[PDB]
Amino acid sequence: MDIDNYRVKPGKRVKLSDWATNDDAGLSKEEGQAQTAKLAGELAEWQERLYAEGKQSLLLILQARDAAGKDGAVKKVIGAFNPAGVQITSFKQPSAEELSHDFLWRIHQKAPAKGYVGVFNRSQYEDVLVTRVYDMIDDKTAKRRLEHIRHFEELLTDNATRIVKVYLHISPEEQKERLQARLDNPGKHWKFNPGDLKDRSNWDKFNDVYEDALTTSTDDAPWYVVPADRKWYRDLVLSHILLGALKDMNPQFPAIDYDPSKVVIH
Amino acid sequence: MDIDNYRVKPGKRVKLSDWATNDDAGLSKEEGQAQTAKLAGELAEWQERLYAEGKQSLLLILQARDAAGKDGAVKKVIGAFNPAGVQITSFKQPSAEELSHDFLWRIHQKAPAKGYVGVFNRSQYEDVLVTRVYDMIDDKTAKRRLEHIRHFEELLTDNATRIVKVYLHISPEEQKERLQARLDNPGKHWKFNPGDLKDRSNWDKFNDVYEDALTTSTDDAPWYVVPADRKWYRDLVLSHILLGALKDMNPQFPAIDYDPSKVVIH
Ligand SMILES: Nc1ncnc2c1ncn2[C@@H]1O[C@H](COP(=O)(O)OP(=O)(O)OP(=O)(O)O)[C@@H](O)[C@H]1O
Ligand SMILES: Nc1ncnc2c1ncn2[C@@H]1O[C@H](COP(=O)(O)OP(=O)(O)OP(=O)(O)O)[C@@H](O)[C@H]1O
Ligand SMILES: Nc1ncnc2c1ncn2[C@@H]1O[C@H](COP(=O)(O)OP(=O)(O)OP(=O)(O)O)[C@@H](O)[C@H]1O
Ligand SMILES: Nc1ncnc2c1ncn2[C@@H]1O[C@H](COP(=O)(O)OP(=O)(O)OP(=O)(O)O)[C@@H](O)[C@H]1O
Ligand SMILES: Nc1ncnc2c1ncn2[C@@H]1O[C@H](COP(=O)(O)OP(=O)(O)O)[C@@H](O)[C@H]1O
Ligand SMILES: [Mg+2]
Ligand SMILES: [Mg+2]
Repeated sequence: MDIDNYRVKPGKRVKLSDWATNDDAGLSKEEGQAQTAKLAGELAEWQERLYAEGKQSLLLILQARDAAGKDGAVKKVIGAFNPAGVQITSFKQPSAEELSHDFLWRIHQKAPAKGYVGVFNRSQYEDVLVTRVYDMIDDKTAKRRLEHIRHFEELLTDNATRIVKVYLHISPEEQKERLQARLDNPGKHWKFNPGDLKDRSNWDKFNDVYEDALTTSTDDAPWYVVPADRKWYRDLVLSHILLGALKDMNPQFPAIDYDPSKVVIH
Repeated sequence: MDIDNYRVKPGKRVKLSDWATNDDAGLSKEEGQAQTAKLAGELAEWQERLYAEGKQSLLLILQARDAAGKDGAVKKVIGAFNPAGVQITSFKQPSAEELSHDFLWRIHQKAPAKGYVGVFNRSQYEDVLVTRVYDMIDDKTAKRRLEHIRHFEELLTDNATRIVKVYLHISPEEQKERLQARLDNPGKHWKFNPGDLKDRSNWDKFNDVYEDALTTSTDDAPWYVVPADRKWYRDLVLSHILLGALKDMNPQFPAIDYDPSKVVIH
């Protein structure tokens, strides 16, 4: 498996219909789940080093259509970290107070502190996604917002916040099956809403604006297009992406001023 | 396994030396962990109902000496919940801004919203624990702070915030072994701190101030004294305490405004 094949290279426009939704890297589900469990132990150790060092941060941004696995990826993969070192924000419809500020005001508030992992389940990119499809903003505004988003990510990068953006890529048939499973389950009815159907009738428009959003992929702030039809494969790929980032960040335990083997506990 | 025997009944003062630190209810680690795994599924389901209902909240407060298992309890038990529905705060030494306010200002800010589980890893009780042992405040101030804490918990209860306070109870010998394991393990040296030895020399003074703090136990805002020398037993007992609270709160899925069998997904 080469996860760099899922990275959007800078300057290369994405045509999503040419990107796989259903990869398995030749692995069975059981092999994939076992590898994910092993990576979870490494994710925990590297995140503990990140916290103890207190010099850098990691920001994971998740965007995806409804039912494409944002909630599941956070549970399964972000669940590998110590929850004391993680701040997860699920960005919903802007409140009245948030709308009275610039669109990055509420986003910047949640940028992670030194030593922490930040996770945006939805993010600044919502302001150039649904808002474009339903004509809440026009193209001129959307282009300007994408520029402001690039500048914001450059600001965080220079603050030693390592940025990873992940689009979970599922097929329309797979989304239909997952949405049907919500309708069928009385304990999941509360998660099906009329907007689900409206967004499906705008599937191709959403492709267009997601492909515009993916143009912010840079070497410092990459987008990944993760094939997510197989939930276990989504979790495996995301685990690799996050572990590669942490290993590259290479946090170190701080120096200590004593010899641990000589400490006497009474 | 009668969890209510660990509850501090109102007005019944605790003498911690008479409470066991190392119960196992006749279970092994394998047996206890299998029960905890089955309770985790039930915790996830009841927390999803709490969130979907959006009317009530759950607040878990943890206090314990260093190495007594706050971090582990949060990972193992709170990890059963969907992290999208949980807010964990690890309260550290008050900042200059926090000290310029009353002691409950920073605590009140983190009280949970409707639909959420809040976890205070340390809490308002720190202001009547370490502060008393080292004479940062006197008895008169400490008694007044305990009254304000009582009043604060009453305010949250009346807001349908279900309060559970948990003291993790370990023996001095157990703490010594766990601290030694930090000294012995290169990946854990960073968690050994000079305060560890100073507080041990003040073990009995801390018993006194914890027993005073435990007097805020009420039917509405109970303290539990959990035998925590066995880490798996700590997790089993805490799982029961939280599941009992959620089942009693009895959150209901909300009514929906459509017929799921009549929805047609194209
Ligand atoms: N800046 C924004 N402008 C408009 N809508 C936004 C913005 N940020 C988030 N939203 C919307 O808020 C809603 C949150 O809905 P909810 O928490 O119920 O999840 P959801 O419907 O399952 O979302 P998703 O479609 O991403 O899976 C989503 O429809 C999302 O598109
Ligand atoms: N158990 C839960 N506790 C708290 N919030 C939850 C829970 N289940 C779902 N939610 C929230 O309800 C909304 C709808 O859930 P949904 O399953 O669509 O999640 P999601 O994060 O949008 O993922 P997906 O990409 O699969 O749609 C989201 O805002 C999610 O955060
Ligand atoms: N209100 C408060 N006043 C003074 N000290 C406080 C207060 N709240 C928290 N603290 C202290 O902040 C410190 C946080 O330290 P740290 O995060 O390293 O954890 P720790 O040393 O493992 O804590 P613990 O002894 O609770 O296990 C603790 O020593 C705690 O007692
Ligand atoms: N992997 C981690 N990521 C983030 N914060 C961590 C991590 N490990 C420990 N911490 C924090 O560092 C401090 C010391 O850790 P420690 O293991 O003593 O935890 P704790 O919550 O105090 O538990 P205990 O009751 O066992 O002392 C605490 O503030 C803890 O929350
Ligand atoms: N698990 C326990 N371990 C040790 N002592 C306890 C425990 N539970 C209660 N006690 C002590 O026993 C005495 C009476 O407790 P109480 O809560 O009235 O018992 P119950 O309600 O079960 O009859 C008090 O001194 C109390 O501190
Ligand atoms: Mg969704
Ligand atoms: Mg500690």
